[PDB]
Amino acid sequence: MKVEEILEKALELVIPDEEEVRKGREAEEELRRRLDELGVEYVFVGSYARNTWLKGSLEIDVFLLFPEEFSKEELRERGLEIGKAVLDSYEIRYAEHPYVHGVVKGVEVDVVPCYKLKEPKNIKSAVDRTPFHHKWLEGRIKGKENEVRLLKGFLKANGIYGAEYKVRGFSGYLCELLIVFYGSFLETVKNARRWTRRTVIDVAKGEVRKGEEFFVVDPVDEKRNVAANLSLDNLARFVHLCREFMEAPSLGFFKPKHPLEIEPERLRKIVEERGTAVFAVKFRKPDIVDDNLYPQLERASRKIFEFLERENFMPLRSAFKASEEFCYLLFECQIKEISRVFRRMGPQFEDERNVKKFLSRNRAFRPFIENGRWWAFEMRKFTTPEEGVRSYASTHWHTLGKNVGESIREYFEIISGEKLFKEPVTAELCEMMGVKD
RNA sequence: GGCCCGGGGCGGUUCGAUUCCGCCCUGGGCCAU
Ligand SMILES: Nc1ccn([C@@H]2O[C@H](COP(=O)(O)OP(=O)(O)OP(=O)(O)O)[C@@H](O)[C@H]2O)c(=O)n1
Ligand SMILES: [Mg+2]
Repeated sequence: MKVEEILEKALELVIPDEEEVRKGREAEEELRRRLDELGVEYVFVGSYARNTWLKGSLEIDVFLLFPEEFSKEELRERGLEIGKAVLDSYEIRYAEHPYVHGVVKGVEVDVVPCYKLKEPKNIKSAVDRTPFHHKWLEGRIKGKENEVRLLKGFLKANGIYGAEYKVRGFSGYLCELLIVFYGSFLETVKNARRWTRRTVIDVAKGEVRKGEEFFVVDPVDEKRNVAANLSLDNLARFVHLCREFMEAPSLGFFKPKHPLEIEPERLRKIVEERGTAVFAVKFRKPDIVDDNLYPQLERASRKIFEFLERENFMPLRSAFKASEEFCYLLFECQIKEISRVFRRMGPQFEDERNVKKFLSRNRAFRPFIENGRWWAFEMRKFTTPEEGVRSYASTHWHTLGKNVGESIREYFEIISGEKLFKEPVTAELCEMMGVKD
């Protein structure tokens, strides 16, 4: 019931059990055998190699080290070739250079092509750094293996564990470095409560300092920011979880919260109680990977939100959801409808030249003077958020993401109310409005 | 692909645009393992 006791029970959630590790063992077993009966230089890395993987999150990563001279094409060609034979069920996967993911003796496995180097420099792509990481980190993270796990599980249970764009949280490598720096999961949590958006952590120098933005400098590359893809909001969300956990320890922070299934009528009653305008932009999901998709769903979500605010609808927040089939850009505005007339500022009264010009534009209402300057009554081309967004999406599709923008351009519709609550957006909507339960 | 910094063109809107909404070529960097 107290801090340490809680952590104890918590280990039984992050650390694996024999069966799973054994399975990981025999897995790594064949994988080498096959890899050897080909004879290709390979390095085992990642959480598996270092015994820092999360219970029920087994995944063996293997980096194929090629010479400096080789062609990146050789890297992927020769890389994929290898992945093929060595893997039970391969699958081409994409991101940096491409790579292959499959299964062996029952476990997930990654095979990534990268250039084997001497000295962190000569460094080409992010993968060429991985190998150094495992090196620097292997002689240090021992014995604390579980402090790392407790951390991941923590971040995980609370939705901020990934480093990819669909998370923008903490990479697994970031975690390890922290455990090395603070020495324990408890120590990190305690200290993170004082972290700021301007905190710099230099593990290589055992130092912490003030910088421009949150920065955890890489042991292996003083210039990289291990935590570079960690959104500020998530950073903050963590800092807070830490204060909270400390004030009241709980096993709960180590258990994923359940999706909270709410019935469409309760949602409808909430939206009505809010008297707000809640609607969604739906369009066929592009067929690109998540690291390409999400950043675009973000941009589009943002660009529309902005149109909404300069257009005076008063958006409150925005959200977005992606299913196998389509996408959804959610918005909730304070203005359901707005007047058609609005005022547009004009020149100062003494400026004759411009006054003339301003008054020559014939409009339906005849302008007036207020505090030494002219103003005119203009009419809006639309009066509801949905109305205006249909106009914007339809004519500004190109700026919502190379891919997202093109899907919308070929089709999109605006869903609202009775029909909206049916779409698979309930959870995102509840979340977006802070609905609680 | 997204993001940050810089050029060269244009369009729309506006009394007035380098200054808003956008589009084209283009230089630099960062992220995602
Ligand atoms: N944003 C990232 C992602 C990955 N890596 C490198 O890739 C390794 C992580 O690979 P991944 O399989 O994505 O995660 P793991 O570290 O193995 O941990 P977990 O599998 O539990 O996610 C890190 O150790 C690091 O060398 C990195 O440096 N930065
Ligand atoms: Mg892994």
